[PDB]
Amino acid sequence: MKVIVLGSSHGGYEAVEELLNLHPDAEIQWYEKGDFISFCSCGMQLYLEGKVKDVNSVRYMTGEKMESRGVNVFSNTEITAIQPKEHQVTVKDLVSGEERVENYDKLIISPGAVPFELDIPGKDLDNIYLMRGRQWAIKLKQKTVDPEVNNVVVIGSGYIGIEAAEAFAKAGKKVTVIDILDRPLGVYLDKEFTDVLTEEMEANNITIATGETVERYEGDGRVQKVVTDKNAYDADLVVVAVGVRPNTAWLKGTLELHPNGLIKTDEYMRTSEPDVFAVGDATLIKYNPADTEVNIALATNARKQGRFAVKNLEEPVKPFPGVQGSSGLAVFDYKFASTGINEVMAQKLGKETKAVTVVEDYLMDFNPDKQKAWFKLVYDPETTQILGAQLMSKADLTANINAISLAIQAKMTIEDLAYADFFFQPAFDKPWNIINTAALEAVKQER
Ligand SMILES: Cc1cc2nc3c(=O)[nH]c(=O)nc-3n(C[C@H](O)[C@H](O)[C@H](O)COP(=O)(O)OP(=O)(O)OC[C@H]3O[C@@H](n4cnc5c(N)ncnc54)[C@H](O)[C@@H]3O)c2cc1C
Repeated sequence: MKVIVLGSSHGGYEAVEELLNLHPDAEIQWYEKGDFISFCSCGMQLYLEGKVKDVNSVRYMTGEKMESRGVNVFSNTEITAIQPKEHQVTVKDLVSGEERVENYDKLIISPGAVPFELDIPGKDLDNIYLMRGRQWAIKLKQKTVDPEVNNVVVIGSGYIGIEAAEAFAKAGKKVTVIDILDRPLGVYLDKEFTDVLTEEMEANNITIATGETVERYEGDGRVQKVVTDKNAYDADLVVVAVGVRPNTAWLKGTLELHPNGLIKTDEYMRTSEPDVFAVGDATLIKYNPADTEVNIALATNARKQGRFAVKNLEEPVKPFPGVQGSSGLAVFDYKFASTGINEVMAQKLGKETKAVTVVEDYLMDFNPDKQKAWFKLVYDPETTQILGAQLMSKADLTANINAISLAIQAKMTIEDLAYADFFFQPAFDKPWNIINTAALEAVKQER
């Protein structure tokens, strides 16, 4: 059985892992059009802030290691096209230019996504950078120590834009974050959380310009100004972190795609064509909080889908369990995590929700280490089932969101969580911990 896997990132990598323990017998070919196998863009912030010194160590696999395991790894080789009926792909060796046709029994593709660029006047003057991959990591890092870079503008105020803004603010640059949306990180957190984070970012000389449409980049050869509908901002460097586009234009006509370019797949990761499976950022995933499919471009999702494609390689025997959209990040001193439905998610899906927010010290009054923590519990107004939660503190309490993720999947209610058995010891928490306290408040709100 010959399986070809496209992509050495999170989705393609886990497919090769699961093939190795479920089908040791197979002839496995792993293709990667780039130069470097399994670079983790996840570690870009640690590298840009100097926590990791060697960019080449920000990876989780090497080709040599997989070859030792019997996998045929092909870096610098691109899969140019798929011929689904005759079960062939044409591949192009990018160093020699030679093209060849390769046959397969099963094909698992994890083609990913590409940074969305703004197509505006000035589109690419020099020093308009993107943030994905090893090459962009290296160039961004060189700009961190460049004395000519004083003002950097990042467009986009999501996860990636706020990581870039923090990295350049910590390198001593003046940062402006510009976005059409009204709150940074709105997709992940609600207003009571982003209000605290906005103050924290402004205390570290990041200006946040929300509700503005970028119209053109101005500059002579290299960028010098970013002008929006409302303002003009000096810029020595722009980091565009507006979003991501699925890498699927080459598949139009070969596989069925949604209007937005995402590949159509079912709960067994099968595409519209026999024996080709698709995984990762280029696909939708079952979202349990709202029982619908949503595109949630996270490493966790791609890795789980990759293993489920291999489990269903021969028979559609194992439907995907679904996910809650769990994410987490530290922004300067604050560590936050969220899962499930929040306000922006409820608006997009047309879902009605209720919520309680508790803001108090997470340790008992007599313990001098006590600090404030914010916890918001989102639940269904009719059934009182748990739909989502968001937590933030300067203390790391983020692992508690893992219990909420399971609670949503298990369809537990506010009453279940109010009396759920969580340990108490006064160096770690209160007798009713952060989850118990918010759920107890929700029970009182529904009495
Ligand atoms: C800055 C940054 C930070 C992030 N941090 C986190 C985080 O901390 N936590 C989290 O869960 N997620 C994080 N993510 C998201 C996560 O990285 C993605 O969800 C994940 O990488 C998607 O994996 P993928 O395999 O679907 O696609 P991609 O990562 O986009 O990889 C696709 C791979 O396949 C290759 N390829 C594409 N076409 C071809 C072809 N035709 N032939 C051969 N090879 C090809 C590409 O070169 C690429 O290497 C982050 C993303 C970024 C950009």
